[PDB]
Amino acid sequence: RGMNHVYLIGALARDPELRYTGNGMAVFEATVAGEDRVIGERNLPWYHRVSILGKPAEWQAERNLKGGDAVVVEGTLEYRQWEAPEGGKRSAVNVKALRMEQLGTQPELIQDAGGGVRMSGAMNEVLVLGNVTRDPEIRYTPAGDAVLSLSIAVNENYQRQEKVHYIDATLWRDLAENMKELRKGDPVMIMGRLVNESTRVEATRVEALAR
Amino acid sequence: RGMNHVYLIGALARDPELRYTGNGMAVFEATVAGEDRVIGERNLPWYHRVSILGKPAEWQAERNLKGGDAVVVEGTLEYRQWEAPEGGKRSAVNVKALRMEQLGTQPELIQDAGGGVRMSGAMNEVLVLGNVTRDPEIRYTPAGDAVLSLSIAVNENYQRQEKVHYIDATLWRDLAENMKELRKGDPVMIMGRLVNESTRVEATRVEALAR
DNA sequence: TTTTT
DNA sequence: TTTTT
Ligand SMILES: Cc1cn([C@H]2C[C@H](O)[C@@H](COP(=O)(O)O)O2)c(=O)[nH]c1=O
Ligand SMILES: Cc1cn([C@H]2C[C@H](O)[C@@H](COP(=O)(O)O)O2)c(=O)[nH]c1=O
Repeated sequence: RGMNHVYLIGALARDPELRYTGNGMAVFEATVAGEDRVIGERNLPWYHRVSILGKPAEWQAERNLKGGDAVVVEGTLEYRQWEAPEGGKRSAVNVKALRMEQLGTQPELIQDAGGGVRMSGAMNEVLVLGNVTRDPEIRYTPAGDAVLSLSIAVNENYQRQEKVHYIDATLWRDLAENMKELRKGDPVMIMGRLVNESTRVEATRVEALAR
Repeated sequence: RGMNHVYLIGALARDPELRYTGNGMAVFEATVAGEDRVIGERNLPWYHRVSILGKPAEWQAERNLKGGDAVVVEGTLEYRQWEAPEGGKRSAVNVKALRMEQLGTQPELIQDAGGGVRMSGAMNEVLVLGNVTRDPEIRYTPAGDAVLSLSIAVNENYQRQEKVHYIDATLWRDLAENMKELRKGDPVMIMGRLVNESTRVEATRVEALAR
């Protein structure tokens, strides 16, 4: 049974948009971007579509946030599967925000090539717990680094419905090596950072749980 | 309006206990202990009373965890105020667990003086958001370090009731200095570690929010 | 963030 | 962890 948290502090890369589904459900959408100072010292940039659903979507749009505003987001990873109009299954993990608040300081905006900004000195953290969906296999990158792709299923329950989010994690170097023995079905906890390249969790820590 | 998260990976310092209130409410209690490798490289030990309330208390006791088992806890900081039997107001912040799971590996248990164990290579993280309760003032420690005590109120809503948790944070050195300007009422977010000495949040990061 | 001892 | 596009 699942756990699923993402915390992000970042800037709106540009203006958010409010839209409505067929059902009339309100969706608020923003691209939150920043750059983390990853202490060995890397600058890891990231850009995440964040969405707020329902009545909070309309509460959020009332706040009138603009490109460049810095915000903190508390949210979860949302897995979605759909059929493309061109035919064929598609799937993606994005960020659903349970909350978004504005920072009270002007952050430093790093300008990018394609017209957007990202926050300097940002924050990005994920904690998720679910079950490994299949036996992983150790690979090597062109530079020789051990890498392990881990697929897990995070069970969500919310008239009581069940959802599964299929979340992918990358474990590097010694982490990759310590976790080689993981099997289909094994429950696991992973913290890390949420990265673009598709949305993946880059693991900084993984723990195998009992059962 | 509040946010309140604590994540701990640690060992049961000794055997947990199941007890019952006057009302009959089940309380499960454990002392979770470990040691964090704080990357400048300190070993910061900590011992926290963790409690689970209600029917999950009895689910937890069914699991029959013993001194030395390693667990992950997801929880919140719970502020409690009471009158001592000897007369006079008392108050304390402890950890209420929403969840506790057992690790699937044997961790390394560091033995302590008074008969307990603590987990080597543990994890301790807190994120809280609330409003500053009073103007803070910069102090210095005997060694000359800037230190700032920050008091905040985390509003919780749950027939709809309001609770306030009064949580204290310590900000050191440059953090202490960057946050000198905070005023009574200012909303603030703080991540850090949960430390003994009374339970305090040692801030690694603080952000002032708008309003 | 359901709740106390 | 309420929910989709
Ligand atoms: C504005 C924006 C840019 N980008 C990418 C496209 C550009 O190739 C890149 C900008 O280059 P940079 O990362 O070297 O500053 O950022 C996004 O992925 N999402 C966005 O919303
Ligand atoms: C077993 C246990 C010990 N302790 C403290 C009391 C001892 O003075 C100390 C042990 O010394 P140490 O920290 O140098 O190993 O740990 C707790 O605070 N809570 C506990 O549950």
